[PDB]
Amino acid sequence: GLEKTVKEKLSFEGVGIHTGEYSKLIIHPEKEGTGIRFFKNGVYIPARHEFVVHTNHSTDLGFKGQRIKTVEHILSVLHLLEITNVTIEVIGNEIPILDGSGWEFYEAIRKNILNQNREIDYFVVEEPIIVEDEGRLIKAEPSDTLEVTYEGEFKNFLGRQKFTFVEGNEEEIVLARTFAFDWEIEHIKKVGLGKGGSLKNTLVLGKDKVYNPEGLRYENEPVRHKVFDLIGDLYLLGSPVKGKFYSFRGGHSLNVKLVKELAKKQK
Ligand SMILES: O=C(NO)C1(COc2ccc(C#Cc3ccc(CN4CCOCC4)cc3)cc2)CCOCC1
Ligand SMILES: [Cl-]
Ligand SMILES: [Zn+2]
Ligand SMILES: [Zn+2]
Repeated sequence: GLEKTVKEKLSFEGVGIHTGEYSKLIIHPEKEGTGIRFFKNGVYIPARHEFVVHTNHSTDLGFKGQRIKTVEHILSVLHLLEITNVTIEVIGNEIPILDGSGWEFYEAIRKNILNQNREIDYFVVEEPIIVEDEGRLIKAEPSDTLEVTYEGEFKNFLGRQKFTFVEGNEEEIVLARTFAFDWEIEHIKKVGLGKGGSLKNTLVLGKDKVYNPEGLRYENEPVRHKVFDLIGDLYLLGSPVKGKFYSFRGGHSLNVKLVKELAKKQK
């Protein structure tokens, strides 16, 4: 496909899930070859794995003393739409969580795409690889299309569930919301996270209960969301990705470990 930017500046705002602070984004058009980067307080932070500073409960980037939490949702949307050149100006410390999904970003960006004059140079997975950490595993292998499967093994009523994204099915994962288990909320608060989490932006589940009165958007909403997160973390390779991925219980730490191993192997 062609490299793409946005036709005009696009703004989003609201509370961040971890900081609980209100922040604002401005997405700016950029020329061919710029890449995806964030901008905060005069500093450009490329959306690349070298700038990862934290991976527990979100993927966060930093450079030169400026940090931005929770980049994975906006990056997943840009990856799915194949937007390749843009500056995400952040006024605040975190990307707004909005409803917990990528929907509002997706709908707004998709209607504002500007095709550019060069083709995309994809990051093409060249050979099979497996990364592992304490029972969690991710496998990547060659594919002409981006294909991503996540399999979860939940310790509640959901049990085992799997979901596969393929190209053309972006609408199947951009509405799946971030989620949390009630027995884990004390830990996330104790480590200074989840300050913006509420039933308005998170699907909260108990051992047997669904807290949200509106219920699940899909019976497998959590694994759809985990696929969505992994697609965002894969964009830290610095180019849209062609490969087939399978994650068993992966999280941001393992997603970034895979990205760094793929990047080292091919560059
Ligand atoms: O989406 C992701 N990363 O991209 C992941 C974000 O982690 C998180 C996402 C959300 C949270 C949270 C929260 C939270 C939500 C609601 C209340 C309010 N209470 C609910 C119980 O009743 C009383 C009122 C209180 C707290 C915590 C962590 C990390 C990877 O796993 C998927 C989720
Ligand atoms: Cl932690
Ligand atoms: Zn933790
Ligand atoms: Zn997420």
